[PDB]
Amino acid sequence: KISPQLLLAAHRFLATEVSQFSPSLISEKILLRLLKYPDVIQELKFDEHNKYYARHYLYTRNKPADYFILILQGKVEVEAGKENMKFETGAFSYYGTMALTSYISDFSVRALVDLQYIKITRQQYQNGLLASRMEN
Repeated sequence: KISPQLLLAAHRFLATEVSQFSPSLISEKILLRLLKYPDVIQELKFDEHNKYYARHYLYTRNKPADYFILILQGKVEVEAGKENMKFETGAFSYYGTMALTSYISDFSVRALVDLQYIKITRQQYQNGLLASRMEN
């Protein structure tokens, strides 16, 4: 289970250091409502026997994805490139930011270790923006 300190810090960092989620674009109370919505936080269990599997890919190469994810915990790698280069990244690295706007994914995000991430859909994002336009 994710601790409240991690969730709140993810709210802070996500609000300030990410373009689409800035408090002017989406109000703070409604960002918390969007994070608190069910299925926004998802946990993945790593299978050691089958390291490469369809479940381990959070983003698949050249296939569509409509949502933005910010990784709170675990270790992950990105396989994207023309040469198929691979980089290792860790907690609080966000992927799929412009997929929220009105997306074939060139980047491949695969789970290296047990990770805990948040998934924010384009529908959730735009609807949350509309609710943010409500006085708040």
